[PDB]
Amino acid sequence: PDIECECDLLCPITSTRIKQCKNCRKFVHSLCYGNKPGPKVDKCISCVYGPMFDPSSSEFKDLMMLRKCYRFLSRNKGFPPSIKEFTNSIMEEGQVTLENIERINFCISTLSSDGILNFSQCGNKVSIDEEGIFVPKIGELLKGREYMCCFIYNSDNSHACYLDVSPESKRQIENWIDQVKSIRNDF
Ligand SMILES: [Zn+2]
Ligand SMILES: [Zn+2]
Repeated sequence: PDIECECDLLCPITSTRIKQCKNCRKFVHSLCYGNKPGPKVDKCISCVYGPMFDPSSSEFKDLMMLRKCYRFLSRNKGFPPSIKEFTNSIMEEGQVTLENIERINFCISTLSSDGILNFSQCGNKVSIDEEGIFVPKIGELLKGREYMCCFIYNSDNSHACYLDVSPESKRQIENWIDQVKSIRNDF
């Protein structure tokens, strides 16, 4: 199938299912659609927003990566054995660029700030094979070291933009994007 998920990235077939929009019949990633069970989404993000939607923006790409990262971690019941193993689960190795390395590091840092990922010195043990991730208390996860990482599904500091399962309205989607703009501002 031709995948037309709004993230506009390949996703490894072992990391996600494919779902179909009932309204426009296109295929999307289950990771980007809340891991919602089953084969369908009643209306995809584009169909809910309507034709004026612009998925090309940096902030919308940040949003979809956050959603994808959270839902992969939820499906995996925690963090993979290393940063690069996580990266190569979220994306196809061959498609990885500096822009999306930065974006994935932003997602990891954000989920750590939000209390979804909780890193500590030595959950799952995680090898740091990429520099540039900052987390509370520890600060920078040092390349070449290992840390323990505890994943929890929700926290009082989480953001709804990655916890919400499905798109429900144009205003909801706009608020998702506003949330990520705010996170970047504070980042
Ligand atoms: Zn996607
Ligand atoms: Zn659709």
